[PDB]
Amino acid sequence: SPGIWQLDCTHLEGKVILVAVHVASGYIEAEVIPAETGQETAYFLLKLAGRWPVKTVHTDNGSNFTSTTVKAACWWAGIKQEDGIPYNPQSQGVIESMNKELKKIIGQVRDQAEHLKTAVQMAVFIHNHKRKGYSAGERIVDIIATDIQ
Amino acid sequence: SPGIWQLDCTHLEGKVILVAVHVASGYIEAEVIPAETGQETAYFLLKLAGRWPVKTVHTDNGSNFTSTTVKAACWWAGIKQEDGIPYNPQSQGVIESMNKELKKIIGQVRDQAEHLKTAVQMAVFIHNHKRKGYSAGERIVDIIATDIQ
Ligand SMILES: CN(Cc1ccccc1C(=O)NCc1ccco1)Cc1ccc2c(c1C(=O)O)OC[C@H](CCC(=O)O)O2
Ligand SMILES: CN(Cc1ccccc1C(=O)NCc1ccco1)Cc1ccc2c(c1C(=O)O)OC[C@H](CCC(=O)O)O2
Ligand SMILES: [Cl-]
Ligand SMILES: [Cl-]
Repeated sequence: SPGIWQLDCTHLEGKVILVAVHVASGYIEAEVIPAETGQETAYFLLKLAGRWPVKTVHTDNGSNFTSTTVKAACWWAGIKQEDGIPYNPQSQGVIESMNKELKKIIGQVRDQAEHLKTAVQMAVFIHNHKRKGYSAGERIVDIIATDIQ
Repeated sequence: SPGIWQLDCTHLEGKVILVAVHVASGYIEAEVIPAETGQETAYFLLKLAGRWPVKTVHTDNGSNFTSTTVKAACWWAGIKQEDGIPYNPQSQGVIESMNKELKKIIGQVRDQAEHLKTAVQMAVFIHNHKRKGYSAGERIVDIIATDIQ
């Protein structure tokens, strides 16, 4: 579980917010893209895997699962590309709740930036630093350090 | 120590590569931008600070030190903005060598992507995973985890 991430795509303001969640910690990375293509998703994963030890990614839909560009990025970065089928039905709910929380935070910061991308990074910061007590950013570091040790 | 980062700007293919180095570990984050403006630097720091516990940033030049947009991002993210004067003369050398290493890696991957941005992310990945023994990505996690405990 230290290496398991889940992709998630949500929409706001006619744009797409692509999110990666570290399953065990709830820590997130996100970016704003005009639309979700295999190429965008591939690039996002390359970025993520250079920053954290990404072992497995549960893809957000069947098009990204199928995408040869996404498969090429996962090959390149040594990531096991998996489906995102919620065999544990609780997964759907957690993701839904996370998207609603993220959108809430984006609304709370929306007037502090002209561009949606800025508001999204502000939301990422707030989400990752929120003590719920440890923050998600604290949990991910502890989890991975324990793994190295 | 666990919270100090150094900004660094280097050029390739008529584009700018903006880099943040975690001083204690040598772990890096980087992005390709058309030119180094206060706004680009501010957005980059916002991204970085949402992902790692950024306490202090040594800015890469006086323009980014002066930039009110950069100061506004440092205020927003709770970062102490500092100069990057190399009071320790070893700093210039270390940065220079890192830029040289990064450009070498980018050359080694350059034909595996059409776009420079992709090559740069591949280079970040290789740099952060390289065992020197531990990798920089291992070092940063251990340093921050030790700090949390
Ligand atoms: C499609 N490309 C195929 C290619 C072209 C030439 C040489 C090798 C390859 C190859 O298959 N390499 C191995 C591989 C695939 C994925 C990771 O490694 C790779 C690629 C992917 C995503 C991108 C890219 C690029 C690029 O070519 O630079 O460019 C930036 C873009 C930004 C996001 C957006 O704009 O959608 O995301
Ligand atoms: C300049 N802006 C001032 C502003 C405009 C409107 C409302 C509030 C503010 C304000 O001062 N907010 C507090 C603050 C400043 C920095 C961090 O928080 C903030 C901003 C900065 C960098 C960016 C931005 C934006 C943006 O407005 O969205 O947009 C994307 C861009 C991408 C990189 C590139 O294209 O250069 O980087
Ligand atoms: Cl964090
Ligand atoms: Cl890594």
